[PDB]
Amino acid sequence: FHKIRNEDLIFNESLGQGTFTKIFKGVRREVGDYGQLHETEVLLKVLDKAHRNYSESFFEAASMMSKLSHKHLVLNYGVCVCGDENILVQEFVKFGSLDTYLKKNKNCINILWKLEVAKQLAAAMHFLEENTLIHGNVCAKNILLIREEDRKTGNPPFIKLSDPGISITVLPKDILQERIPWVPPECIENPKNLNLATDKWSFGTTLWEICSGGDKPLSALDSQRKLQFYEDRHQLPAPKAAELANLINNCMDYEPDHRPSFRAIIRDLNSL
Ligand SMILES: N#Cc1ccc(Nc2nc(N)n(C(=O)Nc3ccc(OCC(=O)O)cc3)n2)cc1
Repeated sequence: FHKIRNEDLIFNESLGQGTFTKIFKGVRREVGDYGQLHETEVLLKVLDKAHRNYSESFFEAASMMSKLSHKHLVLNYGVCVCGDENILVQEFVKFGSLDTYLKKNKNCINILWKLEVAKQLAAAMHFLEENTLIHGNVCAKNILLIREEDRKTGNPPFIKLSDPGISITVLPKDILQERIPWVPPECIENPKNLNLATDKWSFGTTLWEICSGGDKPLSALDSQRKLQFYEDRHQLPAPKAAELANLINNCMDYEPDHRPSFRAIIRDLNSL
């Protein structure tokens, strides 16, 4: 990771929080192509001082994904360690997380839009699967909308997948249980069961989010009832747009080894 000086970064408005992170819009001053001076909008992710023990996990996940390059994976510019804080410096995506966008535009998004987004997400996961890289935190919040659909241009929306954040192999059990049903049942049984099959399950949950206008599945259940959900082997109800219900339940298979490959997922998406 390129190290960026604190002096080249301006912190602007808070954009909220992630897991043990604060999120800010910012600006980075840089010498760009042809020696031209640039002021680039950037997305700053700050690992809170209180959770400094988690520093290594957050930056190792960002780092391993950034060693790959792909059109559906977010760009990291570097890190800023010059100070009291550990900061990831990331490209600023104009429209933000998908879950927020879905809620704000529920009445204006149709099935073709959702399919286009699901295909792009599967393409990114296929790429990661072929490179045997585990993301570990696939969710609508971690999907970024680069561009909206422009009916007058025929151009479709474009999304990117954000960095994994802290690994579920090191998170507290309370956060893990609260992340049901994105976290697979076998990772609740044992966080060290993190595997490629993990991302197949979370892809299904994310698909449910997309098909549900940005609702959070099982949000009415507290932590103990979310555990009970897995104990009794329940499946999510069919979302509003039910066309993807079968794919969702196929991905959310309690048997990790029976979950389909993303190649097969893409074939099924393409059959609609
Ligand atoms: N209003 C508004 C607005 C507009 C544009 C943006 N843009 C923007 N550009 C990037 N790169 N962004 C993110 O990476 N976001 C993000 C932050 C925290 C996350 O946490 C996951 C977890 O840690 O659990 C996950 C994703 N976001 C953001 C907000």
